[PDB]
Amino acid sequence: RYRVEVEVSPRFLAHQSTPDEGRYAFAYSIRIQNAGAVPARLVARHWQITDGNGRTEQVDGEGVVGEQPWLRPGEAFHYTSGVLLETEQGQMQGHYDMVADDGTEFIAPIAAFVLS
Repeated sequence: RYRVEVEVSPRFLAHQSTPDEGRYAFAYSIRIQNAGAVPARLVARHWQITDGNGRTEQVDGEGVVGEQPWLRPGEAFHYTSGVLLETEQGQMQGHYDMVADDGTEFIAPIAAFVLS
C-alpha cells in the first residue's frame, strides 16, 4: 500500500559554471511518482551528498522547495533544482520523508547517480 519511485537526471552546466576556478555547477530535475495504494505527500527531505574525497554534506529542509505536494496514487510531481559542487565529479544519494493519509510514516529512498 506504500510505494513511491523518484527519478533524477543531472546535467553539466558549462555555460553557467567555471570549473577553472573550482566552481562546478550541476542542475538536476526531480520526478516524484506515487506507486502506493493510498495517497501520500512529501513533508521532509534530506540529501546525503558525498564527494570523491569522502567528505559528505547533509542538508535538511521541508517537503520539497518549500511545498508539501499531495501525490495521489498514479499521479507524479516534478520540479527543477540547482546545486553547486567543488569538483567536476561526485556521487549523491538521498531519501524523501513521506506520509500516507492514514498517518503511516515512511521514507522514499532516492537512487544514487554520479556526476561527470
